[PDB]
Amino acid sequence: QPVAIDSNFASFTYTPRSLPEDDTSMAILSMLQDMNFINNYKIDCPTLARFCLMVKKGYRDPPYHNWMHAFSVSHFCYLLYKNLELTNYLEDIEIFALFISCMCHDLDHRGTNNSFQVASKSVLAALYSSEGSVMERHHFAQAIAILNTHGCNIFDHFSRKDYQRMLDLMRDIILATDLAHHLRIFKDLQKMAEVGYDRNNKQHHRLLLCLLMTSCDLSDQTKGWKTTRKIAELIYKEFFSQGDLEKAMGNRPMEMMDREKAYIPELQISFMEHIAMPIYKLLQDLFPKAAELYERVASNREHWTKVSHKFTIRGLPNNSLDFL
Ligand SMILES: COc1cc(C(=O)N2CCC[C@H](c3ccnc4ncnn34)C2)cc(OC)c1OC
Ligand SMILES: [Mg+2]
Ligand SMILES: [Zn+2]
Repeated sequence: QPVAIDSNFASFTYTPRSLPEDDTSMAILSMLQDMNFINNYKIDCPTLARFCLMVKKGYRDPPYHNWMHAFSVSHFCYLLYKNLELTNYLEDIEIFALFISCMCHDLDHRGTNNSFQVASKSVLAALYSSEGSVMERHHFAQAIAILNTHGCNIFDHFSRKDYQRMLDLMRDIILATDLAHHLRIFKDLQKMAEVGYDRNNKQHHRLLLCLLMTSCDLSDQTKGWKTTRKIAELIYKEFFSQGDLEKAMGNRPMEMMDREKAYIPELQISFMEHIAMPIYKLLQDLFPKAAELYERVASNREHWTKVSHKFTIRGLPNNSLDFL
């Protein structure tokens, strides 16, 4: 199969979660073919196949941080290649690392965040806490463990030099999915939207790849409302289990993690306005064809305000007040 999968597939309006979970591995392959990476770097196919599937299995099934997330982040990366040029901004090998990274970026996520790993004193906190980005270093570790499983090393044929460059890229890109990181380099991304991008400046390449990894990581918000609301549910279900476990542990979770304080409308708005929209504003400034994505997140930002009134109980819940 080539992108025979759906007519909208290369479109920003297409929703990869619509794709049956059983057909996602194959869709990965179809995107690597259409961007022409498999013939570029002459990837061994049965090897790549095994890799794809070790990646898929490397994900667990919490509400949001699961394989269909990873698939869907990957899909958006593909859409950036189709709809933005990117090749005039980044070396092909960087775009291919961006896509493989997308696939691998939340591997073996346990449905909880970095501070919780530290709070609960998990094995992952012991390993990585002192360097930061606990989960993201673990995600990167898992990719590496897969690449060094027999028959899964999709780069075993790369030049020593090219293989090294794939490891650095994947590492840096996976690391950049920590939203803490993004928020730290936001002023650096801003300098690269005032002074303009410099195709020869290596730090601009590095910074651009981070912007687009995030852009992919948050790409559920660029779809229609139906999707945005469903994904909100999945996210808070996941966050509220974390809050619950933290109370049990005798700690106060963040407002957004605590199901007795979380006001979903405010939290979504704030996320849309101050995290997600400025990300796609920077994407638009760097790429004019990225404008619709900004407009799509702003639509969704305005639509939560259109529906927040609904979170105040007017009338009776159910027809009962026994909940007081
Ligand atoms: C640093 O500030 C925030 C971080 C996160 C977060 O941890 N996220 C990582 C897990 C997927 C989340 C996500 C992904 C896609 N769409 C999302 N909508 C709301 N959260 N959200 C973001 C969420 C926030 O609000 C919901 C934040 O401020 C309001
Ligand atoms: Mg992540
Ligand atoms: Zn992610």
